[PDB]
Amino acid sequence: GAEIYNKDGNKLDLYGKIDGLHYFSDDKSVDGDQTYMRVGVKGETQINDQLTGYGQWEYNVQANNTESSSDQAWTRLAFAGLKFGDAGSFDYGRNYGVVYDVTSWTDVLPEFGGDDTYGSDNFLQSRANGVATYRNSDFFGLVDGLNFALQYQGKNGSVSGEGATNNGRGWSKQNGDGFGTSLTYDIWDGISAGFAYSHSKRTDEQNSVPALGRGDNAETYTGGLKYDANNIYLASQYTQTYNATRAGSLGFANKAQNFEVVAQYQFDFGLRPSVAYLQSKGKDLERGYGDQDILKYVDVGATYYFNKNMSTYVDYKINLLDDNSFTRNAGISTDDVVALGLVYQF
Amino acid sequence: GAEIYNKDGNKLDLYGKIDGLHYFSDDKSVDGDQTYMRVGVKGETQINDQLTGYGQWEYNVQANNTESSSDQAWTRLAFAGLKFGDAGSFDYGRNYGVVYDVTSWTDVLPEFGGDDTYGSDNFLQSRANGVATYRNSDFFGLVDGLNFALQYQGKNGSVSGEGATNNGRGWSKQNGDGFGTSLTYDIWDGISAGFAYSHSKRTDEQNSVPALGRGDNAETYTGGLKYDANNIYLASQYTQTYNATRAGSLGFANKAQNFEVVAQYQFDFGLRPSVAYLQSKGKDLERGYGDQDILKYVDVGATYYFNKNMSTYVDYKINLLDDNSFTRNAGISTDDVVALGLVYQF
Amino acid sequence: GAEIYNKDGNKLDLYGKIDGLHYFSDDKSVDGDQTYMRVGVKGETQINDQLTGYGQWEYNVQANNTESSSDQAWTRLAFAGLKFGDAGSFDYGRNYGVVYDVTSWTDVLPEFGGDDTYGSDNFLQSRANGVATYRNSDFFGLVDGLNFALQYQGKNGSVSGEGATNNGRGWSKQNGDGFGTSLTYDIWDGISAGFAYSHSKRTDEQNSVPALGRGDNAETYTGGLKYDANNIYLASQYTQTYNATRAGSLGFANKAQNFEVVAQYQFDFGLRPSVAYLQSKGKDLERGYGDQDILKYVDVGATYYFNKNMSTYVDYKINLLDDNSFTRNAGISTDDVVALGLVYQF
Ligand SMILES: CCCCCCCCOCCOCCOCCOCCO
Ligand SMILES: CCCCCCCCOCCOCCOCCOCCO
Ligand SMILES: CCCCCCCCOCCOCCOCCOCCO
Ligand SMILES: CCCCCCCCOCCOCCOCCOCCO
Ligand SMILES: [Li+]
Ligand SMILES: [Li+]
Ligand SMILES: [Li+]
Ligand SMILES: [Li+]
Ligand SMILES: [Li+]
Ligand SMILES: [Li+]
Repeated sequence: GAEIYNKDGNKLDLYGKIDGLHYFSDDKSVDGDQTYMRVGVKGETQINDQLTGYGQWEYNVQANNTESSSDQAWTRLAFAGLKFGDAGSFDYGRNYGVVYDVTSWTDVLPEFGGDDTYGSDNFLQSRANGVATYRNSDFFGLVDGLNFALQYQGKNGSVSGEGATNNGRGWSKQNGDGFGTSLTYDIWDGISAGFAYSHSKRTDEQNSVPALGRGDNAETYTGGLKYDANNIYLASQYTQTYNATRAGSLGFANKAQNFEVVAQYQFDFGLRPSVAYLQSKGKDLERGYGDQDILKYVDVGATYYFNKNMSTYVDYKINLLDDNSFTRNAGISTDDVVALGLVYQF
Repeated sequence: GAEIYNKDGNKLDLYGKIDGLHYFSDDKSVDGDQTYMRVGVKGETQINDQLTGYGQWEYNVQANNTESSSDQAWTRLAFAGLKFGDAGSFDYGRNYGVVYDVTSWTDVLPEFGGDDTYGSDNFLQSRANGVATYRNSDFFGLVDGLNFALQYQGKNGSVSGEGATNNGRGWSKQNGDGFGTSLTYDIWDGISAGFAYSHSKRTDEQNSVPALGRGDNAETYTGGLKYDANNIYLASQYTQTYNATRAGSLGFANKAQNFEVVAQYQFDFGLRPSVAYLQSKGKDLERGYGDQDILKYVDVGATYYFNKNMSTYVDYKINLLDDNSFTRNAGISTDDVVALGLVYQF
Repeated sequence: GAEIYNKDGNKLDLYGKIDGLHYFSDDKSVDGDQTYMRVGVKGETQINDQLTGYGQWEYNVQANNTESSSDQAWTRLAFAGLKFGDAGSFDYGRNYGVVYDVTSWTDVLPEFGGDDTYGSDNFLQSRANGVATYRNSDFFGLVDGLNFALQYQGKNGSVSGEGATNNGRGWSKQNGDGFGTSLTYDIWDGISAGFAYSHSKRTDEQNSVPALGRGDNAETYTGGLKYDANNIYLASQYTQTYNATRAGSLGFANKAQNFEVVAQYQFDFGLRPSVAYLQSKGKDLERGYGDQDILKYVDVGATYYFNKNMSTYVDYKINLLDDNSFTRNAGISTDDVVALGLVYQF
């Protein structure tokens, strides 16, 4: 970030990046120019000796389509909050679900990883609307690395009808009232463990419009491990979900088990190779689908950091999914992808 | 605002807010997450000892819907102008209609009020496209507190056809050529009186597409009073309109009588309780409607200012409208609403 | 540009403008309020004493329509690059096609000139998606004033089908693989000559959907001249195209000859009168059209610069086109336009 303002107890940072990015793939919905930029503002005000006020907004602006194209920009984050010394912080708005406090440990690939085809707004697993989040860092300032979070999310319902809210959306991004919690900590120097749990009510449209997934509650359980020392980064996460993992355009998996593992090495001159394996296995799917792989790929790439403001990267998604009636009907890509990027960050 | 640049006669103020907001209501089109942010710039250049140039842009970015939702950001203001000593200022672009010079005195509620009796792009009552505005403060420097404005707005017509302009829109936001004037007198520190007038040609689509309201011209007459001293804020405004006030989706009221009154108290410790009453009465409505209430509510709330950069509020709109064929057919909300907000300001 | 950050080798410049603009014309698709603003950022990081990293984003935000109107903002530019001593620079993203390195010399009118009705995304003639651009200044430092560029653009295909890419668009803005080069030389102080060439594959939809133009490839050849000294600015460019110039909504011209010439004078007190002639003539058009003028007008205007941050202008497009079957079927405006603008710049 770049501090652009600091007067009379208020500071503002401007941050973002411009990513000149191209994908090469046989999947025509992914192949081609993917250039985009992100811009954001982070503010913080000293209210009193212990109390601070803050705000953050992060905007994504696509630059890979024409000036006559639609829906090219969107808000990723927008929240306001208060932090009281070591007692913790509280913020509300569009923010990350606390499941990401642990699953973010494997979200370190040069380009790929993280969100799936539909994106965020997947209960408390990624960026979400209307989350109230309490966080406590370093256990009231006493235990370095021991962090916890408690989160609540209000219902974001249908566009119209009895299940509507003002900010309605399609079944794949709807949610009822929900809660989540996360706890991360260091076992040893450079070694961390983390746990996250979430439970949300599902909506009537989620239980009637798509063909797959039925249940009143969406739940996730995650465990994660991280090694970050001696220029080596190792991370793994395992998540078991119930009615919460999308099965592409078909609905939700009644049960799913997601596993991700990554190994990276940082050379002092800037080069950072990366190798990872990601899989999401769906269980008990309806319509005779039974058990199906939803995601399965090995990732190999590298980022070269010129400095903190400039980098270049390559990433190879080695797609291990077979083409079958599930991947075709769900619209899940089975093709490999190569990404090439040049990034200026502020 | 936050001044981020001030060099070689030019200065730029970056301003905005991030409002973590939630509405509680039985009306499902209102209920839920309402988080949004505003961001703008105010620029000013000293051309010479007597001449200053200026520009302002204000953007609204909703953050309560998904990253794949449409139409989540829009420009509220965008205008450039010149100010010449005591001779006044002139600006053109998207800016407030001069009726708001007086009705803004009651637009001070913690959350509600504002675009209720006179919504956006509603002739010269609120923000408007293509307004050319001449303003004069302290009557050419000769009468302290005496301000006046003269404004002209060119036609903003239909999307296609004989009534079109490049920037066409639907009947509810159209206008023909029009003008407005306002005069406000700050007679003494904290005591003010104001008058505003507007007259616009109506369009052919406004006299055909909506179910209600017919006439060649839209006219408004406003009177206002404001007391702001001794930690107390009192204000009232009365506006009588002809073919200018919207009757929801039904069209325009042939005549309307709009009234707003507010009383607030500012405690030194930061709390600002507020009580208000707002009403808009439609008269001589066609199709058997006769006289109907378009808007009617008591507002009770409070804002707590932590400092100049952070605040929190609660607002309770006690909706006095009843569900009837007019409110149903016009799409006017008759339910109560509670708003809870946490705002970071810059 | 306004430098809002300069610390540790990283520099950020915020730039843009707010243009309070109104057009007066008998053409209802152009007549009326045209207010808009531009905002951008130019960032540069010193990686080492010879290598620099950079990025630029330019955003256009229309402010002439309502807050409920769609598609009012878009990215004009977004690219990241590396610049290394005399070896040159390389950038990738949304950037100008290298034909603009020479045609930009006539794109200096108060308001008119530049892009036509469809706008940019016209092979390498204007702003384009997915362009990889190599530039070299002063021929590796060996020939002062001799610059060149080499550019590649990957396919930007259809929305769906065999010829699709992720960022698909309509035939008017598609392209296959393309290459461009430019070369400019300052013969003497203030006198330059330039040449540019582009060759792009045309897509199957371009060769099947539109009424006019058929060919495997789009090709352009440009020569230009500029005099910029003694407060005088004269420039001209001639471009010959094959299957590259849009014939309005009808398609592309099998052959076209474009010519633009401009003359301006800068008075020390701020006034800058301007006169220009612009023509685009389609040759070998199918369906009995034969030779037709696609664009033909004289431009007379003036800009008054109060200083570097504030200006006002009047521009008069004297449209020499006649209403015929070609202009009617192609949707080409044949009407005169007068533009009046008041601009604040940062
Ligand atoms: C705020 C204080 C509480 C902090 C959170 C406590 C721990 C949250 O529980 C997380 C549950 O994680 C279980 C991990 O299991 C991974 C796979 O589980 C298989 C399903 O049983
Ligand atoms: C079908 C509805 C009735 C149409 C009658 C048209 C008469 C137009 O009169 C315009 C002038 O009257 C203005 C009256 O304003 C009185 C209130 O002024 C408020 C200022 O504080
Ligand atoms: C002379 C100036 C007097 C100022 C009047 C102050 C008005 C007092 O307002 C009380 C504020 O209390 C806010 C209560 O909001 C409750 C919302 O709760 C929702 C209930 O469902
Ligand atoms: C010394 C003045 C040069 C700039 C004057 C521009 C106006 C004269 O242009 C005449 C028409 O030329 C059309 C453009 O053709 C350029 C051909 O390129 C040849 C480069 O030597
Ligand atoms: Li289930
Ligand atoms: Li595959
Ligand atoms: Li009427
Ligand atoms: Li009610
Ligand atoms: Li051709
Ligand atoms: Li014409």
